Amino acid sequence: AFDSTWKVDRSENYDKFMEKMGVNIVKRKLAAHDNLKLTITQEGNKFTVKESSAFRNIEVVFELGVTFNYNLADGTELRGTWSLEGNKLIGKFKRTDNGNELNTVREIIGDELVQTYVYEGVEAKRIFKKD
Repeated sequence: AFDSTWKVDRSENYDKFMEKMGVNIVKRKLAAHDNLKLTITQEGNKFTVKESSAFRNIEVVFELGVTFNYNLADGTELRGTWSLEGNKLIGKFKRTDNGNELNTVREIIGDELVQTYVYEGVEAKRIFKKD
């Protein structure tokens, strides 16, 4: 099926990681308690990845090997690509303030939508579940 509401189940080094997005303390004092999700809904070989948080709902559409903008609610810019291979996604992003890459990655296992993030270094993981 892989077309669903998902929502955050767990997260790990998620504040460590946000600290190292060069977010700032008080973002985190709510990231603490903001949570994160998807409404994912693939279509003809494409991905409507409606990704969202207490910060703000983001529509992140892509069709396969496509580049685009993404922006935090605080006031940050970030752009990235996505593509689909072996029923799992491989994505990548980059600040344009720092000037660094971030390396996201999505996958649907266990009727559960894992994600994982890498900021210059720092592997976070986040795991989601259906709804």
